[PDB]
Formats: sequence, structure tokens, C-alpha cells
Amino acid sequence: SSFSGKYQLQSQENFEAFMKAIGLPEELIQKGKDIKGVSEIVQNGKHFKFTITAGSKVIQNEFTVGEECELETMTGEKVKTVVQLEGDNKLVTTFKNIKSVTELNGDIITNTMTLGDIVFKRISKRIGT
Ligand SMILES: CCCCCCCCCCCCCCCC(=O)O
Ligand SMILES: CCCCCCCCCCCCCCCC(=O)O
Ligand SMILES: [Ba+2]
Ligand SMILES: [Ba+2]
Repeated sequence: SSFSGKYQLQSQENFEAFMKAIGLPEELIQKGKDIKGVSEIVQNGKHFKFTITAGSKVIQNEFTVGEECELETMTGEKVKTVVQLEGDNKLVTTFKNIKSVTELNGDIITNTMTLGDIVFKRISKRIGT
């Protein structure tokens, strides 16, 4: 249950640059850049379910650690990949040349996505139960 909970974005870096590079429609970039998105994670052993809500955009994903999964990304593109744990508190995957690291430290989840020189970093904080 390490990751389980509800978290909301506190701050992020390089949203616009990153989203434009990956092919997000620009009117979604514009509507989305200042939204404080909410992430709901449910972990049960190796099985994870996560929902990410950013203003009427709702992305629901599931995966088993160390198994092939199909992740729906920012644009709607579904990608086959493997998510690994690197310790109890860290989720790592790569897709479309993007390295995604999700790290929980107490109540703060730091998500770092790097595509080439672009490092997109999001900091979220637990919000209740
Ligand atoms: C309908 C207007 C809202 C605009 C849609 C917002 C789309 C922006 C997507 C940002 C989500 C960040 C990617 C998830 C990172 C992660 O949790 O792994
Ligand atoms: C929509 C982008 C796909 C995300 C791929 C990463 C899969 C493992 C991480 C799942 C937990 C995500 C936690 C959300 C953190 C955040 O909203 O910034
Ligand atoms: Ba823990
Ligand atoms: Ba991969």
C-alpha cells in the first residue's frame, strides 16, 4: 500500500515545452498549464491503479510491476511498456523515449519525465484519504 492515496499538484516545471514536444494539442496545453491536477493511486502488492484528473481530462491506468502493461499517455496514445519498482517508494518506466520516475517521500510524490534535454518535473502533496 506504499503509494496508495490521493495527491494534488503543488508545482511543475516545463509543462508547455514538454507537452508541445510530445504532441499535445496546443489548446489543451493552454487550458492545462495552470491546472493543479489530482492523482489517485491504489496499490495492492504489485498491482497498481492510478487515475489522473486535470480539468475534465481523466486518465485511468493500471499495471502490474514487472509485467507488460498498456499505459494511456498525455495525448491519448496507448503504449506497451513495463513499470518497475526501484525500492518500495519508486516507480520507473520508459515509453516513447521518455523516462518517467515517480518517487514518494512521505506525503510528497515527485514525478520526473525526461525526453532528451527536456526535464518535466511535477511535485504533488497528499490531500486527505
Ligand atoms: C479540458 C482542459 C484540460 C486540459 C487537459 C490537461 C492535459 C495535461 C496533462 C498533464 C498530465 C501530466 C502527465 C502525467 C504525469 C504522471 O502522473 O505520470
Ligand atoms: C499519463 C502518463 C502515464 C504515466 C506513466 C507512469 C506510470 C507509473 C506511475 C504511476 C503513478 C503516477 C503518480 C502521479 C504523479 C503526478 O500526478 O505527478
Ligand atoms: Ba513506504
Ligand atoms: Ba519500455
